Amino acid sequence: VNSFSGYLKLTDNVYIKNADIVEEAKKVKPTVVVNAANVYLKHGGGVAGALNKATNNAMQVESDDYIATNGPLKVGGSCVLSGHNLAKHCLHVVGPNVNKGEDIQLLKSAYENFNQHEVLLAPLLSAGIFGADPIHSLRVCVDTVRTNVYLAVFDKNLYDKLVSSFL
Ligand SMILES: O=C1CC[C@@H](c2cccs2)N1Nc1ncnc2[nH]cc(I)c12
Repeated sequence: VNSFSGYLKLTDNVYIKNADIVEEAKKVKPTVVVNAANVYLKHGGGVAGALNKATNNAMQVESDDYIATNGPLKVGGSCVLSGHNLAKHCLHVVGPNVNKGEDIQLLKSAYENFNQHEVLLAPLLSAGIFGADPIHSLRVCVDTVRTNVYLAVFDKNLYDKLVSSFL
């Protein structure tokens, strides 16, 4: 039993909810919140901009030190950093950004990072300003993640379409 509330169960291990991931993280304080990161960990907009804002820019400060030491992530890759006031840990995962021409096949590799964590609160990777089809992203998530994932979908209209169209 865990503290997530109000989720629709899609499969044995995948759950979904219309919610703001920032507000969901602040309420649940999960072990892992997933960020929709880019390879430079520049958290300017979308989910990343919102999560970083909620940490009062501490996420960005930590991230800049990480990049200075380690260099950029790979598309499809991830790193574990602090969750600050939102979670114990933040798993920064880089899905392909279609608006940059990145290969959508890398979306499966991105979701594979979730399997290193027993339970996660997460957005749909590569959705929103990353330009991929959120219905497809949900399909890849369900077919790739085997650990327990709680998906937060900010847009109510999108959430209803994802549920209604889910096979
Ligand atoms: O609703 C969706 C569907 C795809 C995804 C993205 C689209 C472009 C970049 S990410 N998204 N965003 C969010 N999901 C949950 N909480 C959130 N808080 C702030 C935001 I913005 C946000």
